[PDB]
Amino acid sequence: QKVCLICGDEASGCHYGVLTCEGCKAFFKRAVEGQHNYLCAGRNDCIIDKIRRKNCPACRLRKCLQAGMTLG
Amino acid sequence: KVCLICGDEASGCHYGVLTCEGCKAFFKRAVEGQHNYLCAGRNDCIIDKIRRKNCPACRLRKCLQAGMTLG
DNA sequence: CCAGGTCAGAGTGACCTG
DNA sequence: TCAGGTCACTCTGACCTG
Ligand SMILES: [Zn+2]
Ligand SMILES: [Zn+2]
Ligand SMILES: [Zn+2]
Ligand SMILES: [Zn+2]
Repeated sequence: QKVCLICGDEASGCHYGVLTCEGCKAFFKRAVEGQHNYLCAGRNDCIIDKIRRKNCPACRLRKCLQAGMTLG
Repeated sequence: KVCLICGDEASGCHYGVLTCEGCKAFFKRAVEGQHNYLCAGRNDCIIDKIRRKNCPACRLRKCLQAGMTLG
Protein backbone atom coordinates (compact mmCIF):
# COMPACT_ATOMS: atom_id res chain seq x y z
CA GLN A 1 0.00 0.00 0.00
CA LYS A 2 1.80 3.09 -1.30
CA VAL A 3 1.33 6.44 0.42
CA CYS A 4 1.38 10.04 -0.86
CA LEU A 5 4.32 11.93 0.64
CA ILE A 6 2.30 15.14 0.75
CA CYS A 7 -1.16 14.30 2.15
CA GLY A 8 -0.65 10.71 3.31
CA ASP A 9 -3.49 9.36 1.18
CA GLU A 10 -3.11 6.37 -1.17
CA ALA A 11 -0.54 7.08 -3.89
CA SER A 12 -0.94 5.91 -7.48
CA GLY A 13 2.75 6.09 -8.38
CA CYS A 14 5.54 8.64 -8.75
CA HIS A 15 4.46 11.97 -10.20
CA TYR A 16 6.79 14.84 -11.07
CA GLY A 17 9.57 13.09 -9.14
CA VAL A 18 7.65 12.15 -6.00
CA LEU A 19 5.27 9.38 -4.89
CA THR A 20 1.93 11.24 -4.83
CA CYS A 21 -1.84 10.78 -5.13
CA GLU A 22 -3.92 11.91 -8.11
CA GLY A 23 -5.02 15.00 -6.19
CA CYS A 24 -1.57 16.28 -5.33
CA LYS A 25 -0.42 15.44 -8.87
CA ALA A 26 -3.06 17.60 -10.51
CA PHE A 27 -2.74 20.31 -7.85
CA PHE A 28 1.01 20.77 -8.34
CA LYS A 29 0.56 21.02 -12.10
CA ARG A 30 -2.04 23.79 -11.77
CA ALA A 31 -0.20 25.59 -8.97
CA VAL A 32 3.12 25.91 -10.79
CA GLU A 33 1.77 26.87 -14.22
CA GLY A 34 -0.99 29.14 -12.97
CA GLN A 35 -0.61 32.65 -11.63
CA HIS A 36 -1.88 31.97 -8.10
CA ASN A 37 -1.53 34.03 -4.93
CA TYR A 38 -1.73 31.64 -2.00
CA LEU A 39 -1.55 32.98 1.53
CA CYS A 40 -1.56 30.79 4.64
CA ALA A 41 -4.22 31.69 7.21
CA GLY A 42 -2.15 29.97 9.89
CA ARG A 43 1.58 29.78 10.59
CA ASN A 44 2.86 28.10 7.41
CA ASP A 45 2.80 24.66 9.02
CA CYS A 46 -0.74 23.44 8.39
CA ILE A 47 -1.63 19.76 8.59
CA ILE A 48 -2.10 18.43 5.06
CA ASP A 49 -4.11 15.21 4.95
CA LYS A 50 -6.95 13.79 2.83
CA ILE A 51 -9.61 15.85 4.60
CA ARG A 52 -7.70 19.13 5.02
CA ARG A 53 -5.53 19.39 1.88
CA LYS A 54 -8.12 21.64 0.22
CA ASN A 55 -7.85 24.09 3.13
CA CYS A 56 -4.41 25.57 2.51
CA PRO A 57 -2.96 25.52 -1.05
CA ALA A 58 -0.01 27.56 0.26
CA CYS A 59 1.18 24.83 2.63
CA ARG A 60 0.21 22.09 0.17
CA LEU A 61 2.41 23.63 -2.54
CA ARG A 62 5.22 24.22 -0.03
CA LYS A 63 5.19 20.51 0.84
CA CYS A 64 5.24 19.62 -2.87
CA LEU A 65 8.28 21.84 -3.37
CA GLN A 66 10.14 20.69 -0.26
CA ALA A 67 9.57 17.06 -1.30
CA GLY A 68 11.34 17.88 -4.56
CA MET A 69 8.52 17.91 -7.12
CA THR A 70 9.43 19.35 -10.52
CA LEU A 71 7.76 19.64 -13.94
CA GLY A 72 11.11 18.88 -15.57
CA LYS B 1 -20.04 49.19 6.91
CA VAL B 2 -17.65 46.31 7.58
CA CYS B 3 -18.23 42.58 8.05
CA LEU B 4 -17.49 41.50 11.62
CA ILE B 5 -16.43 38.10 10.32
CA CYS B 6 -13.94 38.75 7.50
CA GLY B 7 -13.60 42.54 7.52
CA ASP B 8 -14.94 42.82 3.98
CA GLU B 9 -17.57 45.45 3.09
CA ALA B 10 -20.85 44.46 4.76
CA SER B 11 -24.23 44.61 3.04
CA GLY B 12 -26.36 44.72 6.19
CA CYS B 13 -27.32 42.96 9.41
CA HIS B 14 -27.69 39.23 8.75
CA TYR B 15 -28.74 36.58 11.27
CA GLY B 16 -28.03 39.07 14.05
CA VAL B 17 -24.65 40.38 12.92
CA LEU B 18 -23.25 42.94 10.45
CA THR B 19 -21.87 40.69 7.67
CA CYS B 20 -21.03 40.54 3.97
CA GLU B 21 -22.96 38.47 1.41
CA GLY B 22 -20.36 35.70 1.59
CA CYS B 23 -20.44 35.18 5.34
CA LYS B 24 -24.24 35.42 5.27
CA ALA B 25 -24.59 32.60 2.74
CA PHE B 26 -21.77 30.63 4.36
CA PHE B 27 -23.30 30.58 7.83
CA LYS B 28 -26.70 29.33 6.66
CA ARG B 29 -25.06 26.49 4.73
CA ALA B 30 -22.72 25.70 7.62
CA VAL B 31 -25.47 25.17 10.21
CA GLU B 32 -28.10 23.48 8.02
CA GLY B 33 -26.13 21.17 5.74
CA GLN B 34 -23.80 18.40 6.86
CA HIS B 35 -20.18 19.53 6.74
CA ASN B 36 -16.97 17.88 7.87
CA TYR B 37 -15.16 21.16 8.55
CA LEU B 38 -11.78 20.62 10.15
CA CYS B 39 -9.00 23.12 10.98
CA ALA B 40 -5.54 22.41 9.56
CA GLY B 41 -4.00 25.05 11.80
CA ARG B 42 -4.50 25.76 15.49
CA ASN B 43 -8.15 26.88 15.44
CA ASP B 44 -7.11 30.54 15.29
CA CYS B 45 -6.81 31.04 11.53
CA ILE B 46 -6.92 34.57 10.12
CA ILE B 47 -10.33 35.10 8.53
CA ASP B 48 -10.17 37.96 6.03
CA LYS B 49 -11.46 38.48 2.48
CA ILE B 50 -8.38 36.90 0.89
CA ARG B 51 -8.35 33.85 3.17
CA ARG B 52 -11.93 33.27 4.35
CA LYS B 53 -12.29 30.28 2.00
CA ASN B 54 -9.22 28.64 3.56
CA CYS B 55 -10.69 27.51 6.87
CA PRO B 56 -14.49 27.04 7.07
CA ALA B 57 -14.01 25.68 10.60
CA CYS B 58 -12.54 28.93 11.92
CA ARG B 59 -14.94 30.98 9.80
CA LEU B 60 -17.89 29.18 11.40
CA ARG B 61 -16.28 29.62 14.81
CA LYS B 62 -16.09 33.41 14.41
CA CYS B 63 -19.72 33.50 13.26
CA LEU B 64 -20.77 31.76 16.47
CA GLN B 65 -18.53 33.91 18.68
CA ALA B 66 -20.12 36.97 17.09
CA GLY B 67 -23.56 35.62 17.97
CA MET B 68 -24.98 34.60 14.59
CA THR B 69 -28.03 32.31 14.68
CA LEU B 70 -30.89 31.21 12.43
CA GLY B 71 -33.22 30.75 15.40
C1' DC C 1 -33.94 46.17 4.99
C1' DC C 2 -33.64 41.18 5.50
C1' DA C 3 -34.48 36.13 4.67
C1' DG C 4 -34.57 32.85 1.31
C1' DG C 5 -33.40 31.31 -3.53
C1' DT C 6 -30.16 30.62 -7.34
C1' DC C 7 -26.55 29.66 -10.72
C1' DA C 8 -22.19 30.49 -13.00
C1' DG C 9 -17.26 30.21 -11.89
C1' DA C 10 -13.12 28.49 -9.55
C1' DG C 11 -10.84 24.53 -7.53
C1' DT C 12 -10.69 19.51 -7.23
C1' DG C 13 -9.61 14.78 -8.42
C1' DA C 14 -11.27 10.13 -10.38
C1' DC C 15 -10.73 8.17 -14.63
C1' DC C 16 -8.96 7.42 -19.20
C1' DT C 17 -5.36 7.04 -23.03
C1' DG C 18 -0.92 5.92 -25.04
C1' DT D 1 6.07 3.23 -15.72
C1' DC D 2 3.71 8.45 -15.88
C1' DA D 3 2.30 12.89 -18.22
C1' DG D 4 -1.59 15.03 -20.18
C1' DG D 5 -6.52 15.71 -20.89
C1' DT D 6 -11.08 15.89 -19.27
C1' DC D 7 -15.54 16.83 -16.81
C1' DA D 8 -18.89 16.07 -13.07
C1' DC D 9 -18.79 17.41 -8.63
C1' DT D 10 -18.49 20.70 -4.22
C1' DC D 11 -18.09 25.26 -2.41
C1' DT D 12 -18.76 30.06 -3.02
C1' DG D 13 -21.00 34.69 -3.34
C1' DA D 14 -22.91 38.45 -6.41
C1' DC D 15 -27.43 38.95 -7.69
C1' DC D 16 -32.28 38.12 -7.49
C1' DT D 17 -37.12 37.51 -5.37
C1' DG D 18 -40.77 37.88 -1.59
ZN1 LIG E 1 -1.60 13.61 -1.87
ZN1 LIG F 1 -1.16 26.94 5.79
ZN1 LIG G 1 -17.60 38.49 5.67
ZN1 LIG H 1 -8.56 27.20 11.07
